Amino acid sequence: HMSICTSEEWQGLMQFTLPVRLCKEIELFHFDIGPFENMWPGIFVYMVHRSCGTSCFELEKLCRFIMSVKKNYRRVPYHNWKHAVTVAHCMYAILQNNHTLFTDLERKGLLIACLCHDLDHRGFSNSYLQKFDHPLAALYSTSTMEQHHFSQTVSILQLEGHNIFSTLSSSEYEQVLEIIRKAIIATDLALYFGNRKQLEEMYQTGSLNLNNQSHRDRVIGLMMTACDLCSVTKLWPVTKLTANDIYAEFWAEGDEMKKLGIQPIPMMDRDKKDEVPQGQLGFYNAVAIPCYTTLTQILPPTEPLLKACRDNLSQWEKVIRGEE
Ligand SMILES: Nc1ncnc2c1ncn2[C@@H]1O[C@H](COP(=O)(O)O)[C@@H](O)[C@H]1O
Ligand SMILES: [Mg+2]
Ligand SMILES: [Zn+2]
Repeated sequence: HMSICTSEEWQGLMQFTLPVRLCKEIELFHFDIGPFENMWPGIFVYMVHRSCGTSCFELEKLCRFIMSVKKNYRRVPYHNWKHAVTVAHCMYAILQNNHTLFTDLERKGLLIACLCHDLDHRGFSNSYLQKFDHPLAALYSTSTMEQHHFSQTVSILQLEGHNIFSTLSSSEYEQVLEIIRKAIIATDLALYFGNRKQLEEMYQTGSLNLNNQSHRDRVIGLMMTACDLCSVTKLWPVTKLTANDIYAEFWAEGDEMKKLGIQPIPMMDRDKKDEVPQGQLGFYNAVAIPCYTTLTQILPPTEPLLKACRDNLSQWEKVIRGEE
């Protein structure tokens, strides 16, 4: 059921060399992978090697894994291969700036979780799957697509020669799979609201303790949200272009809803594009800004993400004022 990369594909990745000039740029939060499509798999290999070490994973297995993951992302407008690498890069930047706060197991687990977090996404939301009783909603009662993304991740690891984690001891192996599962489930925005509120409180009252596993899990969860939404932390033109892709998917879902006789929310109605600017303002105020605000409080080095988010909020406000 899973697609598998070809030998030419993973061998080509093995020989890939990343232009010296990009090595420097990849360390920055605002880096946009957009103009280097042929290099995306190589960029991920580079980040893994820099954060986890060149011998962390058997190179051959890592290349097979990466190219098969790419092949299992669909050709949809937004939840695609580009998105996966973009989210993984934001995680890389967060980890590089807060390196020793995380174990080697967590770093390899999180970079992989980010690359795989939207595996096999079809362009339809949990809202849609549950409203229309898709088989996946029956199998996974909550965080439907996310539970599916994790299942897809495990399925790729099970492909012959694709298990990059097999060299871990049995206890570390079970630990990394759990790190990956929790990280992917955390990408369900529905869970973000409660997670952020809890973390904000733990931080404000001084009870937040990274030696407390449940606390670590929550911090990692907020990091996942931050990486998943990072298009809002890029330079304005990049942020705006990505929003076009996000809405292309929203509109397609809303079209299907109308076919089933249900009026979609304005955000998914292609006949209500005039409401987009206000919709974005709402998303930034209710989701993005608070996310990066709390993340910066817990991990000070991530402040550039919050500053960039605030800048884009201002841009959407300019659009609303007719200054576009
Ligand atoms: N700028 C945005 N405006 C509205 N919704 C967004 C925006 N960026 C991300 N999202 C939502 O956040 C979700 C993140 O979860 P996912 O990308 O599926 O892991 C996306 O599926 C979108 O539904
Ligand atoms: Mg997702
Ligand atoms: Zn995503």
